[PDB]
Amino acid sequence: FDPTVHWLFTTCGASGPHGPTQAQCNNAYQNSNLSVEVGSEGPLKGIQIWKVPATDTYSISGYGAAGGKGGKMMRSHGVSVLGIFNLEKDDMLYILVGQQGEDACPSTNQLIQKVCIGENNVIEEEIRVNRSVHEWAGGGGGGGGATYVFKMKDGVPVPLIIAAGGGGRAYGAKTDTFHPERLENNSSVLGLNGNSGAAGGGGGWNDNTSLLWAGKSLQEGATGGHSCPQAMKKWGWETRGGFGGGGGGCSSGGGGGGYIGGNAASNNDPEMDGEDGVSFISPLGILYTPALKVMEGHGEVNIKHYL
Amino acid sequence: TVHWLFTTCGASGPHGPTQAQCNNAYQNSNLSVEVGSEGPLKGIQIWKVPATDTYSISGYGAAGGKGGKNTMMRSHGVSVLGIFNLEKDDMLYILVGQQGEDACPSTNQLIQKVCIGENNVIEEEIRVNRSVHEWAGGGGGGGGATYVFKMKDGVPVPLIIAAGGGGRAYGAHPERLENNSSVLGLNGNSGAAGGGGGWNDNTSLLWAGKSLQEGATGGHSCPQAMKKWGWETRGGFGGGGGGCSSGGGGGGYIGGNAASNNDPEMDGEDGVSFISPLGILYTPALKVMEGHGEVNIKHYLN
Repeated sequence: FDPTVHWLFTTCGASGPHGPTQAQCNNAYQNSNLSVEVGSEGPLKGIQIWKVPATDTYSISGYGAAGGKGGKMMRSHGVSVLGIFNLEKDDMLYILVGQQGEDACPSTNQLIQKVCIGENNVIEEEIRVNRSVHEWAGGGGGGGGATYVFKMKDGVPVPLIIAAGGGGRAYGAKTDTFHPERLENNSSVLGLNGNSGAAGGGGGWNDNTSLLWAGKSLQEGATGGHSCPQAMKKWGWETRGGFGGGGGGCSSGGGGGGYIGGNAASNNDPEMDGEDGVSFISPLGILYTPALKVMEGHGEVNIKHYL
Repeated sequence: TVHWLFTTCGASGPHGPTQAQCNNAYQNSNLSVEVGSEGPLKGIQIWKVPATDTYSISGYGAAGGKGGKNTMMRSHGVSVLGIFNLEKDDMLYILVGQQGEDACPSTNQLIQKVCIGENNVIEEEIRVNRSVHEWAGGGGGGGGATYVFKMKDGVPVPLIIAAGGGGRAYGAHPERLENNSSVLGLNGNSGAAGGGGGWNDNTSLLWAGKSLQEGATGGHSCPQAMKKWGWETRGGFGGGGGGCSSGGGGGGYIGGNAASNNDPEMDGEDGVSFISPLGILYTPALKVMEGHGEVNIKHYLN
């Protein structure tokens, strides 16, 4: 007679810059007590819509996704945030589970794969002569998507919890930089995308995204960024950001998704990782944890309430 | 995915757990500790580092006690998360802060009528006398801080200290973080309620929270509250100050101040937290913890 009722939301087996379909989630959640509606078009595509079963107090935990690895270190992991919220029966919650940023290696392109296995030194040769990489661009990991849980109020999205994604590692990342994690709780702070340079910044909560390599913001559908033009033209080395706003890689790493997306570097410096995104807890809820790093590649959401 | 979660082992109040309490609490877990049985290390959990690695050490201090109105939420303890390089077989010393005691409810029928609002003896004293001297009590105790430290050449060296919350006054602030050990980790001011204990001080007053190096016992309540009607509201283990009508201060690296007089509207202040320059601060200190404290240690993840 355990009174705990628990729902675990996953990516439904989806990966990469785009979220799951209704069919994928039905298969993933078959025979469980979890049923979602997955939008098919517009900015709600791949977002899982869940009907609150009873007026009660719920705990809502989110884990963002990890960033991708570079062509040469530990990936930057997503973070988790948990909050307590009072919901009313028949309320609709909107859940976006972040997906991992793409890794640079391995590759089905034989030339790129020789870079990956350490037999092709063309990038190291270019680096010996330049501050950035300009010709042989690529090899930075994509940013991870953030995980978002939100509701509608009078037709307006209201964020409840956002757990940021990790930034992608640069091609030639060799040390960790130990930048502190940020957690926001003031809805008057602008929830915008991070800086894009050669790699894409992470997507925020509500922005206008125009660049192909930038991660899109949540209210635009949170698609992961493409890679920089030169990586594509030279050898097709594309390292996309993850669904949930991850920025695409160049030789530098893409930014992670969040309430505010992580910044990417201004130039294509092969030692510059993307920054992790910024997490968020609504003042409507009670914060129960700081934003803590979590091991797994893709994100997840855990919801619970007690009979 | 492995981690080590230290709790109060089921202990509450001004005194830390026994070895038997931690053995019971940690049974069937991956955690084994030695708990001091006497001296300034009593109630402090000693843990051997299993492997040379970089670790994250997350400390959470305990919340303060409530006062005479349960609508007034308690002041939550502070979280402090750091990254540290540890060597196999190093010994860490872990004091998990305990919640400050609540004034209410009470087993005493007279005190319980005050708690429910059916006895106005304190309110009448406040009107007639403009201050509480006779019917003292009703303020919550301060919460204990959580302390993680090591010994170096026989001297304690602080790594992470996560402050406790001040107690609410009978008739009822940003997180502060220090990282320079030349700013001395002293107790907070005691008035009628006790100040929180700090890292290293000499505690004289019965109602003051003790400093960490004195054993971190929670303060007694103010003597008049004990004498008049036995309204004892003690600080939590980890340096919480005892309550009077005002609230006790929370433990910390520097203890939280209590008010100068027995003002029934004055909460105790939270303690000051600390992180050593031996570590890296992972995220800003943030008040989060509504009950007892805790410590979570795990292998570092980038």
